[PDB]
Amino acid sequence: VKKSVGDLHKADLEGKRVFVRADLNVPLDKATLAITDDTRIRAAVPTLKYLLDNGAKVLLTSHLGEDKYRLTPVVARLSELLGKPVTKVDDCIGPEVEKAVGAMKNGELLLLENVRFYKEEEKNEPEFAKKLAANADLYVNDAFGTAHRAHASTEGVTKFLKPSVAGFLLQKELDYLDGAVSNPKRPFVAIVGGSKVSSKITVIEALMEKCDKIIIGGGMIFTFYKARGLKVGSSLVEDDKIELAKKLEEMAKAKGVQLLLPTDVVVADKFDANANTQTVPITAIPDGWMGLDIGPDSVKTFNDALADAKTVVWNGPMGVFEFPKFANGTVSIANTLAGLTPKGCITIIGGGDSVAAVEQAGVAEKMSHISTGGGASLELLEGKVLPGVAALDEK
Repeated sequence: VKKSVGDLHKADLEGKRVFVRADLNVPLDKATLAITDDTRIRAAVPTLKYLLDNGAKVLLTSHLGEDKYRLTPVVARLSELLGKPVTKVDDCIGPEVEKAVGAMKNGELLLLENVRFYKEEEKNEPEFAKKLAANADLYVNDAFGTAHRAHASTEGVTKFLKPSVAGFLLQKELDYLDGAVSNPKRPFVAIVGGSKVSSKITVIEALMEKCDKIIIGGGMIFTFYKARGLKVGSSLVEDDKIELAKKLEEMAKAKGVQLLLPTDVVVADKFDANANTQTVPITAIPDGWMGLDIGPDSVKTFNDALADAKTVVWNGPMGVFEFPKFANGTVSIANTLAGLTPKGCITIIGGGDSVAAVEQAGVAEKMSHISTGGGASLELLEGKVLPGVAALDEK
């Protein structure tokens, strides 16, 4: 629905000054400022290489940090992964930018200083966005992780640049998180895990509009079980969400969604990787014990339910996978999805703990898509509209 940088050809790009908003906000080691994860930079280079190879003059902008950094720590890694030099400018507006842009040749890339040094950036003030656009001809948004904010560099500048299109990274995020979910190939199974059903309501509700089955895991199952009148030992529950838990089960049936909860759990006598454990049916949770993983019968049931899936969305671990005795639920599910991807199934991962889970489970490169922008991922999987995306041209 939104035009892409790929919809533009060399006539549109050669010799043009292209303002690019990228997500280069890579984690830094506090003492050395070395990059501990350059995934975001690597994800950013295909848009940049396409532009530079078509003769564009790229003006690249990003943030790095509520504490702000200059972009110095990323210049060298970006150039190495770009395969092209990178000229730094110590401002994102004004005569120094204008001078640097004037000296550029086709196929060169400029890196402007961190836009968030101006308070006008997060205020989305139009006169500042105007100054940002003053040395550009057109606009590419490749910063999905900030597309839910309305900032000058992510939204305000589009009012002064034509066309305004989505980069390749942003388009991929939309292709998987929006397209693949809204027009899904079936069977479409959603997997949602978490400690608290309160944190996962809207994503669960959003996914029930589209999916065939929902698998529910993690510590939040115990509020569902308490809502059935079952004992849940010392498992943490949200008593104020008990009625909500009943409504979700009802809503699933009304919409034709198979709701799957575990039938057995691994319980611990304390929240400890070294706890004593038992594996019990969910109807006989011992007093004073807490459920820290789904049990083997539930692992088998969930795997069977996934065995013919053509789309899977996974958000949230099945148990405390950081504890080896309680990891089998998450690791098994992670590796089931990893085996589905080569069979044609579309496997999509979202959430900070699910990405730490797929790393610990050794499947981090084995999925269709792992979302680079956490807070934007949830809001898109929520069905609300991102100001950064809405501002782009229609295809």
